[PDB]
Amino acid sequence: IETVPVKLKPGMDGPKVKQWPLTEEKIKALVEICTEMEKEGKISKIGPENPYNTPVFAIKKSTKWRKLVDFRELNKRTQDFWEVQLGIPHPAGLKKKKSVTVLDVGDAYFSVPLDEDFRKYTAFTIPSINNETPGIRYQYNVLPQGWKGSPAIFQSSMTKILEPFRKQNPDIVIYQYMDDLYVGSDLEIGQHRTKIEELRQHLLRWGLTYELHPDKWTVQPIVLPEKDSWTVNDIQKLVGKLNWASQIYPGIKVRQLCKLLRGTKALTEVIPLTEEAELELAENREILKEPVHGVYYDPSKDLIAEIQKQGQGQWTYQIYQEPFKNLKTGKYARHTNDVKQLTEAVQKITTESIVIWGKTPKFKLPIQKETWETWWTEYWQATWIPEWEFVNTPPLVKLWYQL
Amino acid sequence: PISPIETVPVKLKPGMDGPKVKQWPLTEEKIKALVEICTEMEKEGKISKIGPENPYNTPVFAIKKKDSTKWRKLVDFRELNKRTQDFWEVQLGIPHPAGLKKKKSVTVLDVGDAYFSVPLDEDFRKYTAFTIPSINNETPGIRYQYNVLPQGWKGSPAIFQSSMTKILEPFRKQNPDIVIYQYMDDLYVGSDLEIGQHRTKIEELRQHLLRWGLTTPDKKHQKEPPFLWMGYELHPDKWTVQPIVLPEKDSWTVNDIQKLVGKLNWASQIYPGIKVRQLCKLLRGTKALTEVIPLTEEAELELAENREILKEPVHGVYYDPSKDLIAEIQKQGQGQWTYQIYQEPFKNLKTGKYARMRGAHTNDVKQLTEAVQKITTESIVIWGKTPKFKLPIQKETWETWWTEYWQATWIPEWEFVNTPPLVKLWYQLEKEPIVGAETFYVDGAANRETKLGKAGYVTNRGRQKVVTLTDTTNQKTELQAIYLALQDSGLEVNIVTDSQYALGIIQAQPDQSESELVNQIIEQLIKKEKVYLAWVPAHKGIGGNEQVDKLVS
Ligand SMILES: Cc1cc(C#N)cc(C(=O)c2c(C(C)C)c(=O)[nH]c(=O)n2Cc2cc(N)nc(F)c2)c1
Ligand SMILES: [Cl-]
Repeated sequence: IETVPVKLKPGMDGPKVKQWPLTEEKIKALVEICTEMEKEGKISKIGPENPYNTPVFAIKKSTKWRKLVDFRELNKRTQDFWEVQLGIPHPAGLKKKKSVTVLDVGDAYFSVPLDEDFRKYTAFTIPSINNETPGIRYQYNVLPQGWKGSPAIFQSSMTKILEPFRKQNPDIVIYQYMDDLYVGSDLEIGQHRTKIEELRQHLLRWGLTYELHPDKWTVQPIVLPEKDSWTVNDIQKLVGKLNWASQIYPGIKVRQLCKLLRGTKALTEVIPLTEEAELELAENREILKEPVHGVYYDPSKDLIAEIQKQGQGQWTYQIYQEPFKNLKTGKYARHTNDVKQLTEAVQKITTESIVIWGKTPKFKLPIQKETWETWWTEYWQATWIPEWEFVNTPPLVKLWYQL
Repeated sequence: PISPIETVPVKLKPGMDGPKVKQWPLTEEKIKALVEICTEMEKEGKISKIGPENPYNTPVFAIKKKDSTKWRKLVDFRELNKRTQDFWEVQLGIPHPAGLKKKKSVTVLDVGDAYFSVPLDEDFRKYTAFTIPSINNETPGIRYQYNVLPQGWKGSPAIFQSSMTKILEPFRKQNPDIVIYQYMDDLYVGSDLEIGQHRTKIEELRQHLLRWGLTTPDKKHQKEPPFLWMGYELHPDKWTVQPIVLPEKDSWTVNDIQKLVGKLNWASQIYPGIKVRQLCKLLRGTKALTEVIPLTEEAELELAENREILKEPVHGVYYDPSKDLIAEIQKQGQGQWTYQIYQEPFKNLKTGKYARMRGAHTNDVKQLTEAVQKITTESIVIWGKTPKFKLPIQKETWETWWTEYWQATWIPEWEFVNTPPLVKLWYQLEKEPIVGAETFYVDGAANRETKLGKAGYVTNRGRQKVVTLTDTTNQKTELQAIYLALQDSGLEVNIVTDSQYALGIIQAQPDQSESELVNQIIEQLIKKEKVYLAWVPAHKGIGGNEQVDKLVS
């Protein structure tokens, strides 16, 4: 097959990211896997004249170790190729479907040759314990999993594979993102699962051996309590929370309510609700129930996700592009392992973003950098990796998105 | 010899051409020394003489070897190196003795003339051209180019290492039972064969190496145990750091104290309990290395305690892959933590130290957690797995912290061990307002140009008060106003602030701070029976917030 010429974005050089230390069991699983891939010609050992590197990890799906390459830098540095030059259009109808199934089709890439001149940029290293030896160095000979270039290049072949099935089912939406296919229909869950089975058979002829419910997706509205008697402290928390909301939702009003907070009162004192405060309150509940008037997705802009730890295995999140301009808010709940729970929430929030916008967010994670770096791999199950940074949650924000 | 191994293809940086620097004219004795050196290298094939067209050039020099009458050829590859491609890193991390398995028998081999025993990419040799100038530079010089890896060229260490690795590979496949560590131009080789069948396997290895152009010391010339390697002393069943001598001096300079701290830091790998806080404190400030620093009393106490620890020699043991690793941590005092890692109590594989602060304000629970994370990482590096921890903190204390703190946090399998001082939380804030506890509405404000400040409070019992602060930031006054309310209130108090800043700091339950204020607030929060902290939006006309906002201005 004829390779597609690939080019880095102008000026900038390839990835030079350091390999993270790996446990012995993961190093062994990677050696096994790469020894096998090498025999099959998918990768080749390289010399020191290749200065690039990207990190690799082992994840365990199933009781089978799998290789995960962290192509975040390469993807960032080749962004002209997979986004503007080629690039898969994202369907707005996908998020509308009653059911969306995610199928892994990463195996497909291993049969397409990679541009000879681009191969050096896919260099990665298997480390050794206590630096007994130099790492084992490899680069790719075929479209690698995890590179955003791979689906971009395999795009026109995927279209042929899917054409009979699309023609036969015009009301099914199929979208490719990185290594996965997203398949949405409005069918009853039995006919839906049957169609996925059929799709698998189509894929199976070309060497490609869970269910979302986007309808069930709705805002996690900032909730104002319904209370029996209100204390000064309670009214204060209310104003605080509505004060925050008014940064986001037009039409939020606070006047009638904090009229109640007059003079210097003991925090536990009971204060009766004004006919007006109660209307204002209710009128605010109306507004919080709905989407944010004035906020729209700008496809030229990165997505950001903030996560808050709420205790009792509950986590709240917001997605926006400019701060406080929420495109979406939600929650994930239910381990007494914080890192494990955070990992799950990140993957779930990422998955939603792909379906909604065909883009992955950069996460602001409420956790020590080193803690996350050591541990996230133990639980990660996806075949992509979002960008993340590490942040200390403002104690206020956590409170205002409480449930 | 020059290895018959295939060459590594090498190129210059994408926009660049090879060097073309001008040979300085040299004295006659230097010209003579170079001719003699180059002729001998030419005979072994290390270099080949050339004439133009080759346009490239790198300057050569000759230096007199020590007091001796031997000459050495120095090549200044500064330019060629700027113009040479980047290579992947040679070897990122060096072996730690604590991570070695025990070996019945071991041999140390160093490759002779390592670089000169490995061939240079044929296409690249021309860029290494240099010129021995003629006497006073009158006639055309004698021009050579390298056929082997030049000393001081950018690519040599990486290409050598990869050549040794390609060469060693076949011997590794056929000999899994045998260990070979590569470090620079050394090999360290070990088995659990008795001396006989080992000396024999070594010879196979030397011979394999010779087939490939690499010469090594014979039995007679191989170093003997113990090995002094990289600051360490390696023996058949223990290791330690090389002997450490702490100088006695009447007066210490900046440079003496830096060197002392370096030695102590090196010693802390295996000597438990070394401390350097009070010695590093001295290093604070701006001074010349020559300047004498009077030892504070605490520094002097610390040097003595260190002195006693070093008095008797200590050693570590090697790693047994079939046993778990246990890690123990102890609080040593003000921000200082020490740890030991053993598999059999209490024969340490190694020890270590942790001090770093993470911010201006922390508590002991956070710090302990950071030390656990740091030890976990080092343990994965050295042994390829995480240790089981024994921590001086009650399970209940840790779970009370984990549940209520806003950051995700987590430590692997651990157990409590009663080794005081134990780590605890020294106060907890109320989760609800306190009935019958006076409510203080506090505020602070500073004028941006003046730096004048007013901190105050109004209470629901009609108390009021404001003090004036000089040269204070708008956020220092917010802390003052809270301190003020703490020191005028009862054992139970509700405090209402509009400072997210102040709230953030207090809500994290600090037990130590770089701030005097925060440290005074803390000693107050400990005294109390109950404290509840609420936050309100500033300037919304809320409650008593307006009243105290008005008094400060
Ligand atoms: C990094 C380095 C550097 C140098 C050097 N120079 C020597 C060694 C070793 O010998 C060594 C090795 C080698 C094979 C990597 C090992 O696997 N395990 C081990 O315990 N040792 C120490 C030792 C063992 C022994 N029986 N007698 C001694 F005296 C020392 C290691
Ligand atoms: Cl769902």
